[PDB]
Amino acid sequence: REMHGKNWSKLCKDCQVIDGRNVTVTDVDIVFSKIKG
Amino acid sequence: REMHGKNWSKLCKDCQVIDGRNVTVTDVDIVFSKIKG
Amino acid sequence: REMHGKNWSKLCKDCQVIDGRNVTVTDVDIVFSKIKG
Amino acid sequence: REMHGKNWSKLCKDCQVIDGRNVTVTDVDIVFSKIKG
Amino acid sequence: REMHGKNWSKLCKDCQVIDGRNVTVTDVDIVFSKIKG
Amino acid sequence: REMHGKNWSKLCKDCQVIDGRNVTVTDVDIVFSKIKG
Repeated sequence: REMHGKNWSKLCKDCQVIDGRNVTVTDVDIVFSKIKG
Repeated sequence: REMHGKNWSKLCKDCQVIDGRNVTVTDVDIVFSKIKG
Repeated sequence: REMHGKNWSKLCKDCQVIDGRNVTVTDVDIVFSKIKG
Repeated sequence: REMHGKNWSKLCKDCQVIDGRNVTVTDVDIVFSKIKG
Repeated sequence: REMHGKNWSKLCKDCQVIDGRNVTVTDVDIVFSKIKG
Repeated sequence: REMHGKNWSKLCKDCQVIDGRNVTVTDVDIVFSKIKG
């Protein structure tokens, strides 16, 4: 709940990422899904 | 709930990202979905 | 709820992003969706 | 030297092609080059 | 030297192709080169 | 020198191809080269 990230960093919570230089997604139904109740 | 990110950083909460230099998405049904109740 | 991001940063909450230099999206049904109840 | 191609065809000589439905080229120096002497 | 290709065909000579539905080229120096003397 | 290819075919001579549905090329120096003398 207190995130402190200095030069050139990366942090997350509950995150979903596809980090990276050359990214390619093809021929997909769904990429990100969430549900609650 | 208190995020402190100095020069050249990245932080998130509940985030969903596709970070990156050359990004390509093709032939997709859905890319981001959320539901609550 | 208190986000403090100095020079050249990125932060978010509940965010959904497609950050990146060369971005291309093609032949898609939906890109961003949300629902509540 | 005599090419006869009926409905819905493709033919070539000395050809260089990038045929196709969804085409994407990115971050390239050269795509087509020829030299003679 | 006499090519006869009926409906829905493909033929070539000396050809160089990248046929196909979803085509992606990225981060390349050269894609097609020829030299003679 | 006489190529006869009916519906839904493929033929070539001296050809160089990358046929196929989902094609991806990445981080390449050269893809096609020829030399003569």
